[PDB]
Amino acid sequence: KTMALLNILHYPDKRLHKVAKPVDKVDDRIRKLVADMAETMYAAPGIGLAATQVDVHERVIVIDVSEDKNELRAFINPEIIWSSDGKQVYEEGCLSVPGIYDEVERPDRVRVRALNEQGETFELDCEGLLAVCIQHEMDHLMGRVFVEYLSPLKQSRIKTKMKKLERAM
Ligand SMILES: [Zn+2]
Repeated sequence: KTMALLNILHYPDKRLHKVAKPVDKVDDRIRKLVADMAETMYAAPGIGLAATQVDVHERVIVIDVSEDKNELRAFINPEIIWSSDGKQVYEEGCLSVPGIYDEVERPDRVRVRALNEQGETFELDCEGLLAVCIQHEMDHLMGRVFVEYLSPLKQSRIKTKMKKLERAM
C-alpha cells in the first residue's frame, strides 16, 4: 500500500535557502500542512521538520523529540523572544542531508512564542534536545542548513557525499 507523503528536499538544492513567509491565517489548509508534515516526519523517520524542507515556504514547523512519538508540537510563525548567553554543542543530523552528522554550537536555552494549530498564541521555554531542535527547524525557515555552520572544507566534502547519495543502488 502506497502512502501520500511530502517530498523532502536534499542539500544542496537551492530551494532550501528560500526565506519562508509568515502564515497570516491558520486555516484548514495550514492544519493539513501540519498533518502532512507530521506524517512525513514520522515516516522519514525524524524528530522535526520545517515546511521549507518540503518546498512550502511558509513559517510552519513540527517537532516530536519524544522516544514514544507521543509529544508532537506544531509551531506557526515561531519567534525566539529570548536566548541564553550559555551555549551547548550537539551533534546534529538533518532530514535534508541524509547520512551526515556534525557538531553545531547553539544557545542552550530559548523561549519561543508561536501560534498553534488553532491560531492561539503560546510561549514555550526550550532546553536540551528541544532547544536544539527548535533552533535547527527555525534556521530552515530562514534558508539555513546546519552544514553552513561547518568549515568550507566540510561543506565541500558533504556536497560530494550528496552526489553519491543520488546514485545509491
Ligand atoms: Zn534539518
